[PDB]
Amino acid sequence: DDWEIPDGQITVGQRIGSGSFGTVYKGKWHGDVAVKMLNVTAPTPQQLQAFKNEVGVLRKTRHVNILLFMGYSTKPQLAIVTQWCEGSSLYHHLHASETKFEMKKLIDIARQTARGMDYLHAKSIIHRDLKSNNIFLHEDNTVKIGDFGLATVKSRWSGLSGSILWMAPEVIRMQPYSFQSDVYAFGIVLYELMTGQLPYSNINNRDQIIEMVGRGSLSPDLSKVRSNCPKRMKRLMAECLKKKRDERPSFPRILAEIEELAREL
Amino acid sequence: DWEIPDGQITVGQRIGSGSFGTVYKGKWHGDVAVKMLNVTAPTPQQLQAFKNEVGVLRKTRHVNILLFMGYSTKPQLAIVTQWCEGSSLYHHLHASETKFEMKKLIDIARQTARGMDYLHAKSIIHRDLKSNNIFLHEDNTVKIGDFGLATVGSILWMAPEVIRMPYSFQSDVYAFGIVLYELMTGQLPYSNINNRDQIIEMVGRGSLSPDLSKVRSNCPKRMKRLMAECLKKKRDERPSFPRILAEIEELAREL
Ligand SMILES: Cc1ccc(NC(=O)c2ccnc(C(F)(F)F)c2)cc1-c1cc(OCCO)nc(N2CCOCC2)c1
Ligand SMILES: Cc1ccc(NC(=O)c2ccnc(C(F)(F)F)c2)cc1-c1cc(OCCO)nc(N2CCOCC2)c1
Repeated sequence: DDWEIPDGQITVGQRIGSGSFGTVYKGKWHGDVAVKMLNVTAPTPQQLQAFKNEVGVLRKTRHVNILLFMGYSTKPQLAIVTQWCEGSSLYHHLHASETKFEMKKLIDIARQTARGMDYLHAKSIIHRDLKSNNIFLHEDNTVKIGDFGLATVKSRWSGLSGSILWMAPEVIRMQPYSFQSDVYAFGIVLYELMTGQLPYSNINNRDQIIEMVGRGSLSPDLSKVRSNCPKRMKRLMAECLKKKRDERPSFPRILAEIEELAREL
Repeated sequence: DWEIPDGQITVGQRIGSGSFGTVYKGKWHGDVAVKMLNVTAPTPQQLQAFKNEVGVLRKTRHVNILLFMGYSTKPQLAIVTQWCEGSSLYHHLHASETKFEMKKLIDIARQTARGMDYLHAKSIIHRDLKSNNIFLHEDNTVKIGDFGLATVGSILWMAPEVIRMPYSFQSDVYAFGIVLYELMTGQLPYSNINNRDQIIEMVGRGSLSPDLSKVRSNCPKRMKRLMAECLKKKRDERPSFPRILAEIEELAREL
């Protein structure tokens, strides 16, 4: 129950990515690990509470498709240790490296993602930021879901531009995060896999997306799916992207639908 | 708080049975491996052995240890872990005649050293480290666990003090040396000993030791040295897993 890692055991190695609130390094601790530490030693209360929360939901997860939480360190800096994964994100595969997956591989990635998301909702955990950049393809094969954003955490008076494409219309309106908003973002991930594209490719700017999607005048073009896309996947995709929250399926039914389709090959 | 309520796990195909428990393939947010007691009314030894098993598994979070996922208390005492595809290192090395590259053999030893170095840091003695409990998940990554089912077969990895009858971190290191022997020679130790009663007796008296010369010709010189150190007859002459892992990781980066 004590996943604290004493000072001096982790060798902080090469630096791999940083933003505001923390920097992530590759590390050595009984093998290869990924370490995320706060840049400072005197953390603000909001920074400290985000540390408690992140650990609090990570120590609640034990699943092959969730990034393996391994421990935390509080001295000299607040740090979080996870397993090290080789490869790149689904987003990098689909939209940067032009990686061509066979349809059998695309459905399998969707199935593993559905397993991890079905697990998170069973543990009463809303992901809040499910996008193809936070679906890691461990060794280009197994899915590891996490929150790889080094995003700036809320202050005492804050009330995204790389997550607008996966935001449900009610999240955009902000009048918000639920199991159904996670389901919507999953449908956009389904869209990426089945179409090979990001939604709203014919929309020049992001401000038009925010207002138009939030007002119901914009929806992803479902007609862009590849021809070898399974017919029952086109429907489940549209079911996840329904405008109203209480009409999109829950992940149990989502996973079962996809597990069936996989057995049909 | 890892309890899984009754009725959520779908028990599928049976994978193996013993005198007291059986393990099945299952469906619970994906594929899971479930091991259950055959009976419903468990004895104090069964209830407490169940607690101990869960108690040492819920302290493990490492890529090279079998991922503990949960347990259930109704109607049967069950323990749920991830499902791994493939077969054990023992099956690869001695039944399927799988030819691993020398680079891949050093990799398997390195991952195994990572899993054992992690277990010892958590103050956990394995007591049964053998090539049959080293699962090669998807023919690549190592998963160390206890895949043995008791039926009312681990002599080759027993230190002379364990055979004498005992278990410590150092005896776990010895079994690692025998696992190292398997990888570097492709054979089990004492291939030329007809019966096991002779192995138990001669190894316990120090008159029998693994033939280290049967190592493959391309075995790294420093792997020979580290193998013989892990198999040292005196307990306090065997290295600890921190120094073992560091040696293998250097060797692997040296290629
Ligand atoms: C280090 C770290 C600690 C905690 C967390 N926190 C979560 O994952 C999280 C937060 C909230 N909720 C959830 C939920 F899943 F439970 F919802 C999960 C992430 C990292 C981390 C960051 C990052 O940034 C670099 C991106 O390349 N790269 C990586 N690696 C790069 C590739 O090889 C290895 C992994 C690891
Ligand atoms: C089901 C189960 C529950 C608990 C446990 N508990 C430990 O492993 C354990 C306990 C204490 N300490 C450690 C340490 F490693 F951390 F020390 C590990 C094991 C199983 C289990 C049994 C087994 O029987 C083998 C059938 O061939 N096959 C598998 N599957 C083989 C095929 O694919 C997936 C895995 C899983």
